[PDB]
Amino acid sequence: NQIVSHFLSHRNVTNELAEKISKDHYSYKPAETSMSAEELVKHILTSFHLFANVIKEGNASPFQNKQEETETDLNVLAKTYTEKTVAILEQLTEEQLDREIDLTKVTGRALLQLAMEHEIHHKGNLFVYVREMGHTELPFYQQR
Amino acid sequence: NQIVSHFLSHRNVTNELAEKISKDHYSYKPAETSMSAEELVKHILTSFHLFANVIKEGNASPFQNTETDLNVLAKTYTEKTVAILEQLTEEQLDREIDAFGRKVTGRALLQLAMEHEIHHKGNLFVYVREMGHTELPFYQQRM
Ligand SMILES: [Cl-]
Repeated sequence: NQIVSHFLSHRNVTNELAEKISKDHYSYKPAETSMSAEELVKHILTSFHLFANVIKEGNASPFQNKQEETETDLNVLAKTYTEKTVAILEQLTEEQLDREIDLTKVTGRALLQLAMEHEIHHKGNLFVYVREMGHTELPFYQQR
Repeated sequence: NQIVSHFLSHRNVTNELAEKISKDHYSYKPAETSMSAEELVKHILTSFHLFANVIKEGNASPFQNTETDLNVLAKTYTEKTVAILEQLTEEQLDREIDAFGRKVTGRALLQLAMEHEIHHKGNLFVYVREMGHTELPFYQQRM
């Protein structure tokens, strides 16, 4: 499964970086107009999961799903959302990837690439956050 | 040409961010073990071009191969990369490039080059924001 594998290649690094964020650094912002460390991390987690459900349904209906996540521990959020996203990705068929999703139009495949680049972008942000928090021994940005 | 289009979609933003770096902030480092502002941008520019040449040649030979203004470097390297990517045929993309002990298709090397750009641009957004610039582009143009 190259979709799941390629996702985890990047998401495993995101999760490892999230672990290096102490609870005092949840609020940490590089600049005044920046997302806080935890806003950044949660956005990475929820955004990919939204996209994964849009490809799964083929609809824009998962935007209507207001999912009130009660958990605040970033590491638990990271683990839970990774498991939920993998479970969706594992089942995605070539039909679901090939078909057009009509959004207020994009193929499942093209939205997946968009989801992957969004992850990669924000993990790119996250590396500088974590480096500024005192950590100097950081993973390579992608696992093999 | 979706290869060139998709490249410029991100590279145009990288260049736009590099324009916001004054010559006083060339040496700027967010942390002690970070690349400077100019080291980050130069690396983005040279790394994509290197990969582009590897796909172009089908060899690891491009590994065997003066300007300091970051805006001129960005313009020059973008033009050189585009010219290489414009010429890439489906044959070059499909073929296995053989040094490394493994092997990779030109297509796979291109994605890897694209993700390296997106990653480092991800870094560069935080650098530039920290340097006082708050009105920043969306991370990709919709081309
Ligand atoms: Cl420092």
